[PDB]
Amino acid sequence: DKSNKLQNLVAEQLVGCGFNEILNNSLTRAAYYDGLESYPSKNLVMLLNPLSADLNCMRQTLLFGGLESIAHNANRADLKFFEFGNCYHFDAPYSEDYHLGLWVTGSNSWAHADETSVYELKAYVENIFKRLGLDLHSLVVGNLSDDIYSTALTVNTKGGKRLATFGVVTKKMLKAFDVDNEVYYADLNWKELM
Amino acid sequence: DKSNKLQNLVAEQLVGCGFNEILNNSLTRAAYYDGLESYPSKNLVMLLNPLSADLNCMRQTLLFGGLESIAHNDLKFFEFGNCYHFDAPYSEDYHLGLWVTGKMVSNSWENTSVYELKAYVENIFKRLGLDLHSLVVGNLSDDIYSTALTVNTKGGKRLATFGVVTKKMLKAFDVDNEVYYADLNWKELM
Amino acid sequence: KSNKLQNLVAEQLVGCGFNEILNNSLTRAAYYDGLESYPSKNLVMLLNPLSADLNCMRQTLLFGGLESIAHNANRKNADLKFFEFGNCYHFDLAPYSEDYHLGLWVTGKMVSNSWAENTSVYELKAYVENIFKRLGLDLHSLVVGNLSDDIYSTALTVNTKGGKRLATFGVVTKKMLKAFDVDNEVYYADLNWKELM
Amino acid sequence: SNADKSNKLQNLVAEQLVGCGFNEILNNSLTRAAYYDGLESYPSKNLVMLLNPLSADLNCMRQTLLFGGLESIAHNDLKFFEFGNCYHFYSEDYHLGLWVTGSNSWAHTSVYELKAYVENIFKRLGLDLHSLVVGNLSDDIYSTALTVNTKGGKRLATFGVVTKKMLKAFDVDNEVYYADLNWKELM
Ligand SMILES: [Mg+2]
Repeated sequence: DKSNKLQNLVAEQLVGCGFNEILNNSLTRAAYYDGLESYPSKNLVMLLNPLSADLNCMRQTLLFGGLESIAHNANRADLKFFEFGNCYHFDAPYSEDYHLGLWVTGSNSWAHADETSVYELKAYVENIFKRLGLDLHSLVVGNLSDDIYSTALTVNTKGGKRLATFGVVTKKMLKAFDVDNEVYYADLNWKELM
Repeated sequence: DKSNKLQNLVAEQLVGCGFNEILNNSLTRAAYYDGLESYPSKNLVMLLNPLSADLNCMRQTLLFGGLESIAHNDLKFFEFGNCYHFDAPYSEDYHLGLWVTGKMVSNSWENTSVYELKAYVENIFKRLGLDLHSLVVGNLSDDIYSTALTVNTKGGKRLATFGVVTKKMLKAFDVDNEVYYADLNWKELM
Repeated sequence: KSNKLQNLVAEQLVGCGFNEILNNSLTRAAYYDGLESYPSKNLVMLLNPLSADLNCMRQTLLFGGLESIAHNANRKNADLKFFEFGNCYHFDLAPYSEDYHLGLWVTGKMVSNSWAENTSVYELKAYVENIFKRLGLDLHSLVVGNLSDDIYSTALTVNTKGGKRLATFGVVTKKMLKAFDVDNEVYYADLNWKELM
Repeated sequence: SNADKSNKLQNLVAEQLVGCGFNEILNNSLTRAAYYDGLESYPSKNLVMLLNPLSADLNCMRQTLLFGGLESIAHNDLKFFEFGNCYHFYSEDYHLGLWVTGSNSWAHTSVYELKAYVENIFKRLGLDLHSLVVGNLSDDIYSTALTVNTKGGKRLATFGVVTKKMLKAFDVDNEVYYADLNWKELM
């Protein structure tokens, strides 16, 4: 109920900020994870006879679905998408966790150099954090450069639980998914924010 | 888009009728489907190395999760969730399930509870702006329901199924009260 | 104020599963042929009509909504619920006048000759009642009359004690659904918005 | 029998209320349709009307105990209660009504005392307080009120402050706090 009410509130808040809520399938492609360090293939919840099926595993991250939606969007530089959803993980060796993903897509002039950056995403994230009554001074923030992120921040409790990751998707990953304009991605560990 | 708002409107309406929302794992046990006809074992989306763990497949039906929840805890539960089907042989579909507990199972002296359950479903349909007159209602008793109604389009597409869960099924789940179960094919209703 | 209330009523209707529609004010004079409720002689005719289908300004919202229902046919199992705010025009120094209306259209069952309109007027009555409440209108001040004409098989009128029409709503005639290629029943309300202010 | 049980609990509650200073009142089941003219909460359309209603002062069955209690208040800090059948289109439902009438100096009236009496009735009846859903209400009867429902949504009680208008109609001054408990539903 706490989750459900707070999900509703976070959604209303994000829609009020011009976000669109998306829904992607939990069924996904194992190949997306081939070679990955942050979401390794060995931790995929694989399905039976996976050679004979295109969708052959359960998603370990929301990220790839979001990239598919962006790539497929008729209007694809002003996109703000969010998705609440279960992800799946193999080490009970199997686990199901609930995530909130955010996707924000993004001139010449001196006057208008102050506009599209990761910081607009960080603001969205902070505002979610404040709406959940998170103590901002408790947070331990670290740095990440990834197979998914060229740069990004990790956000942990003083106790060590991962609360969030957010940053700038590598251009390579964007090329892989047929997306041209910059993408800022946040993965919020929803259970840990209660 | 329209789905999200309606889910919310339906969740609120159900809470107002004293329902509590539940969330069950999409990972489940193939053994639940053993010898079922309505949700055949052969249509289960099994996991790779199914012997490696207790959880060994994706759910085909929301039903069993709800029975587990009833057997865990007069209950009224609802759940929005994906189910998974093996026929790209692997698909996912979105369902709304309702569980309503009734009287203790006894040998003492089902019609009237199906019609209480039907009232909740009607009110869901109205909230979805559905044309009640366009529906075709059928009778059903199977391995899931001793007594149930099916709701089809005039073309014969299934939109909902609801009724009384078999005593055998109740027994399989250590459930001691009668259970009234609805499964709404939510995507089909959009 | 009118603007504030229009927004409030729109939000309420959208909340109830309505979609707002917008239809052209330029329309077809032949729709009004032989009508008594909106007579052909009271139409505001164009000096330079574009065609037989575009030769006058609308006298009623009704017809545009029936066109919209016709164009919104679906294979889904859902009622269409539409509303529209718009001006209508009347010919009677200044013979041409305009007034502002809110129309509501709600579709029902497929037209059939099967056994079993009373319950339809009662369902539409609720949306109208809640609009009135939203406008702070005092229900017990209103006088409700019965009506049957070329538009409605069965209808209610809502009037002030003085006899001023505030709303009309009911079941659209079968003949009219047919003439518009609409194959579901239609419950239609016309609220005279300015009079509600 | 069920009626034997209702009778016993009715007596326990009546003794408890009397002990607390209430007087039991009894009013006619026959009433005036005029009372219900224009009401939303108890619609005129739902009265069990008697034949030739224009030719009888008392021309219908009561839907609510409220009006008889207001008549009783006029005719006498009062505390009144009444058990009695109500009628509407078909239902006969037994109800319990409670009426309580009501400084400004810092050292030293409201609905809170009425709530306490209601809560004490719920407890006498073994009703689990923690399963109850409370809502707000404002209408032609109450300027402010709480509604009390079961989890599933069945109305068990309504209690609050009667509108000054309603009280004006029955020649009643000051404040009246009124509770209507759906006795049948509490059995
Ligand atoms: Mg006392």
